[PDB]
Amino acid sequence: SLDQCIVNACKNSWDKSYLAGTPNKDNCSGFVQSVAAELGVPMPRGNANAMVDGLEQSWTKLASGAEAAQKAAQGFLVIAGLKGRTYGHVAVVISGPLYRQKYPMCWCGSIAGAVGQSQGLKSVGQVWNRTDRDRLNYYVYSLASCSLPRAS
Repeated sequence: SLDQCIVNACKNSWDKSYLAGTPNKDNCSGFVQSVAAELGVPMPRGNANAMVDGLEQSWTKLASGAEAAQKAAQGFLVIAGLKGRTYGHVAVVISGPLYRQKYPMCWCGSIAGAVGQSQGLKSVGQVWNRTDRDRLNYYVYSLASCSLPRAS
């Protein structure tokens, strides 16, 4: 349950517009920027390719989709990302069962529409094409953004 703050940030960010006039549900990078902003996590600016460039330079990379879900379950912000020839994609990994015992659940927006959108119910292995889903990078932030359970 330690990823609840991240899930809450995803829910809140879904209907926000990080770039004015562009719903985050239709903008993968904007969606992640709004989630990170609520959590107080500094992020690289720009589109998905630019965000992945920045994370590659500064964040720890996890070994697997399984490890990504595990870190999310400990309250860490974990971003799945992959650069593209014309457009990349980024998503927030959350705790939950692994699709095909490999691919974690995620939240993400996308200009592509429904295929690239997930409100926690699609895995990264269904959002990304079969030829991409084993090529994903999983970046984890250096501290856990989520908090202690309620004291009372």
